[PDB]
Amino acid sequence: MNTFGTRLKFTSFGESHGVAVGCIIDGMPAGVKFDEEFLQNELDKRKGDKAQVLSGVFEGYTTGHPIAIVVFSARESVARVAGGAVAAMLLREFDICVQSGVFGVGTFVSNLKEEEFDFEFAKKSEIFCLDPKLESDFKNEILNARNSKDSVGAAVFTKVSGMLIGLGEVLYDKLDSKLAHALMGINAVKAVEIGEGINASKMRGSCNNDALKDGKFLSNHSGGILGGISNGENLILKTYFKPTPGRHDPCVGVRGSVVASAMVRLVLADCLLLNASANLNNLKNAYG
Amino acid sequence: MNTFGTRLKFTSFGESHGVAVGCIIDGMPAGVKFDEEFLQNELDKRKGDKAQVLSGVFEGYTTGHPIAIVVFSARESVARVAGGAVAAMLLREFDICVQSGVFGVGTFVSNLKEEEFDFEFAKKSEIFCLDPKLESDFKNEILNARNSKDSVGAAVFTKVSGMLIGLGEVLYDKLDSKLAHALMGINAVKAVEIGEGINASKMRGSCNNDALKDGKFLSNHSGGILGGISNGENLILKTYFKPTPGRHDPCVGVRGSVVASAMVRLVLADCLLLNASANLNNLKNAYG
Amino acid sequence: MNTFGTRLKFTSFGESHGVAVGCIIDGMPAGVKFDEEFLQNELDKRKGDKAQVLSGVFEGYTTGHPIAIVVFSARESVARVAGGAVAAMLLREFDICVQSGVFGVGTFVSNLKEEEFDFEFAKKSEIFCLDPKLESDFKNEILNARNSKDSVGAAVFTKVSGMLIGLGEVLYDKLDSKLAHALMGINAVKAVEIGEGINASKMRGSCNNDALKDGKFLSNHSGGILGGISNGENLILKTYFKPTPGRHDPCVGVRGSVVASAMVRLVLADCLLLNASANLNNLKNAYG
Amino acid sequence: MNTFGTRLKFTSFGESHGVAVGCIIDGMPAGVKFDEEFLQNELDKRKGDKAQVLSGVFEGYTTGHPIAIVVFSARESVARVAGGAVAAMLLREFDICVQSGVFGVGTFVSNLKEEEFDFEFAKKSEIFCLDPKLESDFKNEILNARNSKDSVGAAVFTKVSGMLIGLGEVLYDKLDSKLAHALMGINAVKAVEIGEGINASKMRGSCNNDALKDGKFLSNHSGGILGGISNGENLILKTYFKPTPGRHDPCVGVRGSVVASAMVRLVLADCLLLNASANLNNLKNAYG
Repeated sequence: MNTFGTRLKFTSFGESHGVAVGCIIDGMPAGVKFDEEFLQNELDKRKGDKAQVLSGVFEGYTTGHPIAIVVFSARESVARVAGGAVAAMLLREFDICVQSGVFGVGTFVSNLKEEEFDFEFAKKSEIFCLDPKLESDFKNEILNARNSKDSVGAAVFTKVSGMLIGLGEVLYDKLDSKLAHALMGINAVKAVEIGEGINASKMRGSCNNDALKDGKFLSNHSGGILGGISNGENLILKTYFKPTPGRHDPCVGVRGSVVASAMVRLVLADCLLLNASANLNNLKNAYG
Repeated sequence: MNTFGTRLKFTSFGESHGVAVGCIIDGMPAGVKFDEEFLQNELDKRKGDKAQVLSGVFEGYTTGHPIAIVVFSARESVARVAGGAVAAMLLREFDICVQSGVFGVGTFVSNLKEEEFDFEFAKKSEIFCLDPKLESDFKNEILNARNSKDSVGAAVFTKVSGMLIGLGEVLYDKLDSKLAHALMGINAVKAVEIGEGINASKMRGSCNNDALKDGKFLSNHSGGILGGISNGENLILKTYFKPTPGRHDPCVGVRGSVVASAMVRLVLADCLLLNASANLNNLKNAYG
Repeated sequence: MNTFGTRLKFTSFGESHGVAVGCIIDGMPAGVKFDEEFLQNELDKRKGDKAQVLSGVFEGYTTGHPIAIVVFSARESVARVAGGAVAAMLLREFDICVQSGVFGVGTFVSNLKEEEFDFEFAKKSEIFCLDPKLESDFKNEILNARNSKDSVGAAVFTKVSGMLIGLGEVLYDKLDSKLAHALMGINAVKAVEIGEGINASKMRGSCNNDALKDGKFLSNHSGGILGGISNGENLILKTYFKPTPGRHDPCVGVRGSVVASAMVRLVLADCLLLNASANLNNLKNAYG
Repeated sequence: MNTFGTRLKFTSFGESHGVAVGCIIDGMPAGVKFDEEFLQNELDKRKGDKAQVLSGVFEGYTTGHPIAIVVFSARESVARVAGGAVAAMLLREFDICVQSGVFGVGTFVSNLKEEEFDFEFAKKSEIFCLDPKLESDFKNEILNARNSKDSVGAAVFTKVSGMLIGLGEVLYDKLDSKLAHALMGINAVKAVEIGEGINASKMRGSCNNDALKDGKFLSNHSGGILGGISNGENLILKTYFKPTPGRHDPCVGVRGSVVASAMVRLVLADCLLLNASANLNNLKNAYG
């Protein structure tokens, strides 16, 4: 299957000889400011090949029809990114921001606070480092791994802000499930964490519990998901990449962070449409 | 959505007042020895309410039609187990065995080898302990957490043996994806690992690489999945449960281990059918 | 597969011994006046066994969760009706009305105008006759077919009024497609017509063309669908039943008309939800 | 949605400016003699632009991966044909043949027997005529309709031979349903018949009943489908096209016959894969 998503179906098709890859995003609502720049830029982040929008858009706005795109087994990575880009366009309309970066490389793992990683620094970093104190070690560790004609794993951090509430189809299409599915699906990924993650297993209810009783939530141990639906809080997702199975990629977890973003994008933009008609009020409003 | 799976769709429906829950397994091939005992027994493992097969079976064998079952928001847990039971029946026909147990409770986390946990001991344990040296600490930790009117997290280990090769639909329905989706979807789950897991991120290619060149695979760092498809090796899956949000459940990760099994069951029995027609030879054989 | 629909999934499960059948409607928006009477009444139309709503509703309104129902291979017919009933509840909120009746029995086929069949008479008729001038012939034809220990076919007419515009997912989930799929799927059905039907094949563009240029549409040859999406006009659907393969059913096309309604109901209530997020404006409105 | 099918998903993407269209066939089993000629020829039948296979094939055989193809809102018709072509390749391996032709144009409707239409003549006809006695009238009727700057409807006949038994997922994915859905979905289609069709409604059980008791079936009133699953007999499908809404197309039902074939192809090749794992025996055989 080369298609992904319930309502916002993403499909990537290959092309032997690797001349170019391509994706199809179906399900995008009409009337969306199509920033073909933000698209082209995102594609430059991975392994950093121009994207050519074939349809679904006219006069700078989405038509509401399938948006075909071609960029010059295939290397799906390129497609996953294009598609995610497009989905971020619908996410911006709701001020939902998804960003990721490398916080661990080899035996070097930043021991900072989740909401303490420097995304500003990440954007300007050649490796998307989130801890400026270890940015030199990651590079060295990677370079060392390269020259040695070897590879090294990496730990990615994906944070999502401006989260709405109720995103996620409870029971068998929960936001964490979908996220886990899209992230584990990424090449080289061998583990996925949401919030406290593995550590939540070693805690007690009295320490993991996130209460509010008043305004918003106090603590965010949950990672931004409760019962499989988003609670409004930021999204704390961690994707761990194994070492790639100078040339080749001594640390694919770097390029992988860019893909982990695209995937989390597609999912969220997918739940966003799925949860549209979850309320009769919404529905009447939808039909005037 | 209360339905799950591509070809082997599992569906659970609730019943207010909690009188009883129910599930529907559609997609099961006809002619399968229906061990209604193995079903009833599995249901006794969780929180340890009789299962009443409504259809899909006749004269001890599956008819090939939807197998309705009723057991006395609902408590899906019971349903997920019934359904998984049924799927294990199809898995037995291929000698695929799925088993799980608790290896960590609170700050007590067994530091044994994956293929070293005692499943024999697990079966006889009231808490499915996989490390007999910590079985007393888990109990104590749980009891302590109970009396304190509090809860505690837990780390589950799911091992699958007799694995076939090629199970898993590459690209967007990979065996790890599906597994991650079904496991993260479980209540209280906040992390999922496959094989080396988070640790693979701190390794180097030269240490994670699983080679063979001759007979089977040497090392099993991959956890039994490569490229999203099973490679034959056992399945190393780890599900981390957070503390439940004497009465109540001071450690739902115990009951959760029973569910983590059912879910991994449904998935595997699902890929098993999906990968049926992946080869023209198979197909001709299928149609004589 | 016992599930039906894209967003509004209908699922019917059987029960050997025919003690009772059951259905599950998942996807229904929360906050919908649940008229359990209209449900119970519709069930009395077919072959004219009480319906017991198990969930999805609380205090007279839909919760937004799967609505389980049980009524006392199975006889799906009963389920299809229950499910359709529930879907009509969501359709009423938009004043979409779906009604059907028998207009042909055996060699007796009413030659009246589409928008001329008497639905008022149909409701009061024991056979849902739409042409009061042939109501005696249908009965006789049926009775004759009964006593003869034989069966007879029938032609059903389903009209849908208060149609919204844009219902239907263009390309491969068009409103006519879905309708054709749900109707042909009905037992005994061997033909399906939309509007002019077979006759449109013998016409010329200059006679089939439905223009407007001003207010609404002039003629309704299209049957209420253009390009696979509804245009606002009424829906003209015709389902032809073959003779059943005193006892037994000498003319199942009568009971079948009741089912043809339920099915057209499910579909429309399904496109209604699918077309919710087709517009960014709608979406923003949906999320306030 | 631009994707079609349960297991054999067909997807067509457009390209503004109409430079070219494209389709993706995912789900095709590996190891299938890819006759890129039969593909290119079929494309020449519609409106009678070279097809360029992008992937899914290597060394003349299908790899088992998505088969991308590009041919120079879009005009889906071209894509539907390419895709159907590919599916016929899998159908040939089971000697399932699907052929269609025009049997009615305007007020001229061949009154021959179903199994009496000349397909040999059809192949050589510029309009796929199935009744050589009316081939001059259809042409004239079409020409007349052209010069008049008008259009005319048409009646298509699709026959499928070498039918296997059991093709079709009972309940909500029956072979007739799928067929009705794929055919009604075609542009200009307003009616669909299976076997006796509308006429079966005017018959009596004693005349429609198809018995055997010995070898194969005696009569074929059913059209080759019973209970929603194929019974082995040929497939009798009729698709009625309305008049197109010298230039333009005065009778799109001609080109439409070529598409009605492709669609019936995709469906059958889809049920063929779906019904693979319907039997445990088949399954064991599939896995050796």
